[PDB]
Amino acid sequence: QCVNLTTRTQLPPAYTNSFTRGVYYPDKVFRSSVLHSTQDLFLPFFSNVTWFHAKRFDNPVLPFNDGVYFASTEKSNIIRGWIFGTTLDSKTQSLLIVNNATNVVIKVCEFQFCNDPFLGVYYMESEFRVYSSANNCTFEYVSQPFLKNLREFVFKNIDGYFKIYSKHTPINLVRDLPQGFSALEPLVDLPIGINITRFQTLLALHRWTAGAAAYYVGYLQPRTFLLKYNENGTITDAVD
Repeated sequence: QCVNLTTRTQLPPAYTNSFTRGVYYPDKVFRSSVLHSTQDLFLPFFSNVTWFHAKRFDNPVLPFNDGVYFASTEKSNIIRGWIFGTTLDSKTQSLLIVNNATNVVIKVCEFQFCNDPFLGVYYMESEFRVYSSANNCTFEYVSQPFLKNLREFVFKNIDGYFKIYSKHTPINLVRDLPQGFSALEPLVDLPIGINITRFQTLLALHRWTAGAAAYYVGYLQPRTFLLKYNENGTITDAVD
């Protein structure tokens, strides 16, 4: 494997604005209609969130500062997972997430991630061009797959736990993030306990066309929000 495609493309990043997005439930306790102020990692409102597009490749190693907010429209299922890790090489085991068509597999091993990892599709035949070798590891998780049907993901690595929050929303807006407030709900809390400082997304490439999609990467920062809870427990509004 390990085919290289990034010849010279070094276009400057395009910044959209994360108007009011990426606000999850930062607890496992149900709350009625009450004003509760939480002090946790959150994506600041109206922050400059980078805009990457499926076309022009755009699979850079993105720093995992304190947690990232991953939003992708991808009206066709082209996004396949993420390869969070510190070095993405030997001597440092890294976290890998992929869902094929009906099941998600999460592996944390000493992978040999290629310089341009991706997943091939043939008519849907899945081929792995992510890693060349994968051995000497302990963690293995499988469940229902995580995935214009906008979907947002927030990953955070705290106290040795890898926490994933997701919320799938159908949108009709043309290109950018929607206007409505949406509350993300956690999927899993994997006790991975590794050091994570960078990550990279995985696409589905045809035989090398890059389809037509885009993903949004914003970084969490420590902030104190005021979550407005509804009667059913849904966070209908929040302020910085």
